[PDB]
Amino acid sequence: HGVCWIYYPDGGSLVGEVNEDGEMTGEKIAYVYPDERTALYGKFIDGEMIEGKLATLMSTEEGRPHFELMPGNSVYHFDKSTSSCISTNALLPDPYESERVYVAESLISSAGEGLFSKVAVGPNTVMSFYNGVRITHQEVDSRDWALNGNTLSLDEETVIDVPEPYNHVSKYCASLGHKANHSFTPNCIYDMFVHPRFGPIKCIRTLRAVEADEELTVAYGYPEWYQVELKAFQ
Ligand SMILES: C[S@@+](CC[C@H](N)C(=O)[O-])C[C@H]1O[C@@H](n2cnc3c(N)ncnc32)[C@H](O)[C@@H]1O
Repeated sequence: HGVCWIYYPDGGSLVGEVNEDGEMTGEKIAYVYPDERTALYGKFIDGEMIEGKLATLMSTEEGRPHFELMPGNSVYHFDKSTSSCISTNALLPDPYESERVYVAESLISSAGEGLFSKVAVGPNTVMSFYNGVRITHQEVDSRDWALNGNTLSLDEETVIDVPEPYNHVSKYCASLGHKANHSFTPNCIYDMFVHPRFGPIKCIRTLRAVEADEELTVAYGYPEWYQVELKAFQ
């Protein structure tokens, strides 16, 4: 009858009072990220974010959360990608990701840019989000492989991709998961994540403790560069 909290397996959650229909609808609903501190507070309808403003979960009393809005005017809303549209605001960064990772030249030779941690964190920490356009496995497997550098399977029916133009931070920085390079001794894994803005996607989660400024890597789990590194690793 009072405040309800719906946690997702990934650690994120929706919190607020449910209307007479038992649905997350109102101007005071919020999505709280896995750090249980960063939140998007505002207008939600049936659990879907219409207008969320960056805020901080200051504390909770008997399940009732106390939020404090962060200075600024950036607004966020459910903006699930389509087969051709990656985002309504490609240059609006995700606030949780912004405080945890950054892009820089990779430490891996001839590997282009990489993703690095901004902070020291422990095992199982969500660090970045892998958002992108949604296409079928047939389109990916049928088309020229040279176009599958940023493809990541989401589930049995969808593959996420960050198409050429958008692989440049100057054109797209809403999420940065596609910047993590491959390693056979990775410190992260791709994991399912229910994002309030991106919807069902995958995230980059640490497998263990990582230090500030350490490069984040994941095992792609499969190109020539990969074969070369595999032989070297072996
Ligand atoms: C998902 S992107 C990761 C970010 C990319 N390095 C960039 O600058 O945008 C995949 C591409 O990065 C490179 N990449 C990833 N792991 C690599 C590795 N271990 N060695 C060399 N190149 C790598 C290649 O072009 C590859 O297809």
